[PDB]
Amino acid sequence: AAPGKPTIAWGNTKFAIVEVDQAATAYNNLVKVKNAADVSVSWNLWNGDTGTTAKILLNGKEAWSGPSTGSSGTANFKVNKGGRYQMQVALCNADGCTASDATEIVVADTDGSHLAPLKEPLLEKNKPYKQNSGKVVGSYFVEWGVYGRNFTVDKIPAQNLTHLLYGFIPICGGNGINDSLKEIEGSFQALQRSCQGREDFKVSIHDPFAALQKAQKGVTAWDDPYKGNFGQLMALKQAHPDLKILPSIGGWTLSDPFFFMGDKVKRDRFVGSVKEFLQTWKFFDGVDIDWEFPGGKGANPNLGSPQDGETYVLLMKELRAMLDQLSAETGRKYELTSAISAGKDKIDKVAYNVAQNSMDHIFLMSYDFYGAFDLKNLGHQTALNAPAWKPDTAYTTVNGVNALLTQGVKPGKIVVGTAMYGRGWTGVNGYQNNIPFTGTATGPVKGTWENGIVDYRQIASQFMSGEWQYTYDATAEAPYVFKPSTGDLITFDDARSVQAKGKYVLDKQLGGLFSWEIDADNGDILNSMNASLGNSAG
Ligand SMILES: CC(=O)N[C@H]1[C@H](O[C@H]2[C@H](O)[C@H]3N=C(C)S[C@H]3O[C@@H]2CO)O[C@H](CO)[C@@H](O)[C@@H]1O
Repeated sequence: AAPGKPTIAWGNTKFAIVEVDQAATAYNNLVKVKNAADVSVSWNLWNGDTGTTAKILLNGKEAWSGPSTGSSGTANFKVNKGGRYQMQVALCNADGCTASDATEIVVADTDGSHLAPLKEPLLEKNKPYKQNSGKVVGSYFVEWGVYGRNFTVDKIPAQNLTHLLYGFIPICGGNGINDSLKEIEGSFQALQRSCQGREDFKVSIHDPFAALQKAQKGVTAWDDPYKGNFGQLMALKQAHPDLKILPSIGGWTLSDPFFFMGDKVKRDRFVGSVKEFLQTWKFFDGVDIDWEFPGGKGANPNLGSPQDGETYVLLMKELRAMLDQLSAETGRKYELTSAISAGKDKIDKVAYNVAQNSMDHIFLMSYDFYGAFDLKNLGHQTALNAPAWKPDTAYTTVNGVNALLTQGVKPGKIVVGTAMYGRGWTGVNGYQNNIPFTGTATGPVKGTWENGIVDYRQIASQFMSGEWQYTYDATAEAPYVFKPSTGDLITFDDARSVQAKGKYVLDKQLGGLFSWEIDADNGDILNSMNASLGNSAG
């Protein structure tokens, strides 16, 4: 007689190759990379002979075997590839093998190979597009948007993007290194806790709870090895294998450490830590560098040096050489990109015609041209062109594109930015010829989340009725709303200015469009990016 049929013992079924320690706040303790998951299976034999060999099978294939020595047994073995496996215990003797019923086990890896695909329906006004224009359609998802903004990875209209940027991955450093974070309550202290025992100038995760642990759709079971934004991005990657998901390093409040990378010791340490970050988190497809800005004039008034352009070029070159190596080891295509000032004065601090040789795309931040940071000089915050009243306006999309083109940047590298938010002023007064921009303001407009800034969702839903005047400036390619009684003025992108930008990209053979930030759109802005770049509906 063959052995009796074993019964798998109840026990944990989810294991991880990269493990997240559930009680640690320092990135170095939080994340344990192993060569393989340590899997454990037990069984009982309730009827028959226990056989002479016990085997654990994963989809029929032996991962462990040993002597079958009693009515119950335990196998501890390593599994080096992620997935969901039909596991069985089989008991064998000379007369045959008898296999248990299959139990599914999870062997988690950060490519999301153990996860069901996160395929969610489009929400709000989002309509389906195919990505067939061959142009970039990008947007940023922000890590902290899962809190007050309540906008999670399952709400991303992912089929409508080619590029999804994760803002932001910080670089470790305390006093003197990340001083700009101190302007945000608790933010500098959160980074120091995350970076404790970790060298300055290495990357980390700013909010490991939101990134890895917060229950979210598809990752709510307590034993799920990855949860939060990363666990959902892994599952999104299963649903959208051609979507490029890039970690964005820097941004407004996390750019200070770039200013030190003229020291090759620090720069080498940074690049090596980026490599390790991509080996650890396999769902990411490259790296986006958002250094605001070489030369300074970013958040920190004390940083910026004439050397920064040279540092930037060297950095892009070294990141490229690291990515070409990773790409060789893995067989994957990795991308290197950068979000950059669209102001000619910042553009001319960098030789982009040299750095473009290392880079896949340049995200031109053709927005924030004007806003409540200047109450005196009012203007269109994200316009294509100068307006009729001031044809020599410095800060326009076209002036940034032409600055790059004049350096000798190739048109196909350049991705034009659109805003999914408005900036505005209150108390605008002293304007002439019915153009509020010719006046001056007394303060910022009341914002959705902070003063002077309104989600595109709120503009469309609250500010396109009642007393609000609406004008589309067809010279600048720029809409604006104005409430004269309070003097509230908001400058923003809408479906039409986005269509102008998209048409311009096609005419000038540029690379495509990107937007900041995805949670703020109701679908109008992203629908228009897709349509205007010539993506097919459906
Ligand atoms: C209006 C807003 O959302 N402000 C954010 C800020 O967003 C910057 C961003 O850092 C900069 N980087 C890009 C990439 S696009 C570009 O513009 C946006 C909007 O002006 O980000 C910081 C953190 O860097 C937040 O504190 C702030 O909420």
